[PDB]
Amino acid sequence: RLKGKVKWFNSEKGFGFIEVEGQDDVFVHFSAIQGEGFKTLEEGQAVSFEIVEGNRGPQAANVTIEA
Repeated sequence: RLKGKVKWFNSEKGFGFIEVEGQDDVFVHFSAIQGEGFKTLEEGQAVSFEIVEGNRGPQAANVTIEA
């Protein structure tokens, strides 16, 4: 499980990027957001997640918020 910081998020649309020191930025869709309530993110927020890669490339998965 990786940790990182929400680079930026479009709370209307559902996407944004997660930045991690070491790797490139990871795309995060709202659907990746675990937890309760309305799935969204804000910049600076610390997250833990994994990277799932299909035929469309990597993307965040299993995003839990907090740190």
